Amino acid sequence: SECVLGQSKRVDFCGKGYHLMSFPQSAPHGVVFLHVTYVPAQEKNFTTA
Amino acid sequence: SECVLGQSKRVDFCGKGYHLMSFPQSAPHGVVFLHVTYVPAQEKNFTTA
Ligand SMILES: *[C@@H]1O[C@H](CO)[C@@H](O)[C@H](O)[C@H]1NC(C)=O
Ligand SMILES: *[C@@H]1O[C@H](CO)[C@@H](O)[C@H](O)[C@H]1NC(C)=O
Repeated sequence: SECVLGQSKRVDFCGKGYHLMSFPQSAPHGVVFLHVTYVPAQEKNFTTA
Repeated sequence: SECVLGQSKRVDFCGKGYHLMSFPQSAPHGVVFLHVTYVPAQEKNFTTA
């Protein structure tokens, strides 16, 4: 109800990272989710003020 | 603690729709809530870019 029908702001609830979407799948006495995420890749440090 | 004392961004937690407020009511061996919501009514389709 939280991940599939909306977007979740709870950290590390609908995937590791920043949550985007989700899809449910059926299973033999279970359910399987396919969480989508968003992970920064390349870092370049600077000087701030 | 979440619905009554504030506003919830969790989907389908304090009612079905966009949650606004809540009110608690007592009952024998239980509690009863009155969730207020906000639901769109009339649609109209357009063209977007
Ligand atoms: C960025 O970090 C590296 C080591 O982590 C350092 O050598 C470099 O000076 C840093 N960049 C700046 C602009 O100081
Ligand atoms: C809006 O939807 C109706 C039926 O779904 C369709 O007939 C109509 O063409 C749509 N609006 C526009 C501007 O196409």
